[PDB]
Amino acid sequence: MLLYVLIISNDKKLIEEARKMAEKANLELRTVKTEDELKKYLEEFRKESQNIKVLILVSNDEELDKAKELAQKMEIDVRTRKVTSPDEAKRWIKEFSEEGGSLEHHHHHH
Repeated sequence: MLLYVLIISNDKKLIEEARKMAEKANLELRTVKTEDELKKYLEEFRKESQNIKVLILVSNDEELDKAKELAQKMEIDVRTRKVTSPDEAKRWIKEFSEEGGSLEHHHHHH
């Protein structure tokens, strides 16, 4: 199973804390800025869409809803979680590693 983590955040400290956990868990974490970059990484993951799961950690509800929409349009198997603190971002990366991504598809009726 291919486990990828994307992170939409401007806070360097939140990004670094999350990215440390990713390297320690051996998960491919990629730092996302804009919709251009979120889609640009989704483009990349299409070529190897075979038992693949992405975890997008955003800062605001703005990027939360944005990255959900982008993920569903690409139909890539993604969990979009919002974090207001680095420890929360680090938690979701730990759990996404241990479970190998659980179900987590509470709403797919779009």
